[PDB]
Amino acid sequence: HHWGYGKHNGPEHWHKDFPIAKGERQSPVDIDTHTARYDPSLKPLSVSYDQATSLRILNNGHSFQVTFDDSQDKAVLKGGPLDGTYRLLQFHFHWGSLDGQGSEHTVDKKKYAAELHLVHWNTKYGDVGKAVQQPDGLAVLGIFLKVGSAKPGLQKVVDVLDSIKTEGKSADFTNFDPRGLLPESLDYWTYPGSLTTPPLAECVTWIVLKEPISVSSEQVLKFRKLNFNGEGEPEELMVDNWRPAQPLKNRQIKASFK
Ligand SMILES: C[C@]12CC[C@@H]3c4ccc(OS(N)(=O)=O)cc4CC[C@H]3[C@@H]1CCC2=O
Ligand SMILES: [Zn+2]
Repeated sequence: HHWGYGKHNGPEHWHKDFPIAKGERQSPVDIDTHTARYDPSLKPLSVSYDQATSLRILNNGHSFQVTFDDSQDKAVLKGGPLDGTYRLLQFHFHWGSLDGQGSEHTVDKKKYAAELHLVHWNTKYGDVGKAVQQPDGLAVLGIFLKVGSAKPGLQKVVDVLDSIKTEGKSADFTNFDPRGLLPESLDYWTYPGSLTTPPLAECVTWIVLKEPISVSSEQVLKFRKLNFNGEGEPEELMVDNWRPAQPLKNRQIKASFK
C-alpha cells in the first residue's frame, strides 16, 4: 500500500510503485574495502557547517529528521568527488531493532547499529525537487554508528524524541550544531547511487565516511522508542528502517585514502 519497512510493504515491494528500485545505480551497497580503489585525484571533503541554521525536528513515519534553512549557502558541502556547492537540507538516521543491524551501507558485509545521513543538494539546480531529477543533484554524507561510548553532540537530539513519538509530529529544533555528529577523520568512500527510500531517484553522489561514531546504548534505545504509526493507531516501533544492500552492477567505489 503506502510503503514502509514491514513484510507486506517493505523494500522487496517498493519496485511495484517505484520501478527504478531495480535500476542501475541503486543504494545502499556493500562497500568491499579490498576492491574499492584508492583514487589519489579525489580531493579532501570540505564540510562548512559554522553557519548552519537548524529549524525543526520531524517524525515522518519512516525516520526522524532535523531540517535546516537551505535558502542560502550557510551549511555546505563541496570538494571531495563533487563539482560545485551543495546545501544542507536535513539529516536523519536509519537504525535496527538490535545493535547488529541498522545501517544501510555495509562494510565487508558488516552492519552497524545505525547510519546517519546528511542530505545536501546542488545549488546549480536551485531547489531540491529539481535536484532530485538530476544525476548529480544530491550529495549524501553517510556516517556509521557503533554502540559504546555516548556521543555528546547527539544528546540534544535524543532528548526531544519523546516529543515527536508518532508520524506527523514535529518540534522546534533551533541552534543544533551538526558538527558535533562528525567523526575525527573525513576519509571516505564514494560512488554514484540513489535515494534509499521512495522515490529511489538516482540522483545521489554517496560519500560514506570510513570512521564510525560511537553512541551509547541509552541513545540508540531512545531511537527505538519512536513509532512508525500515527498517534491513535496500533503501536509499531520505528525500528529496522533500513534498506538492504543493492546490486553494485556497473559501478566502482572509490576511496579517498590508502
Ligand atoms: C521530499 C522529496 C521526496 C523524498 C526525498 C528523499 C528521500 C529519502 C532520503 O533519504 S536518503 N536515505 O536517501 O538520504 C532523502 C530525501 C531527500 C530529497 C527528498 C525529496 C525532495 C523533493 C521531494 O519530493
Ligand atoms: Zn537515509
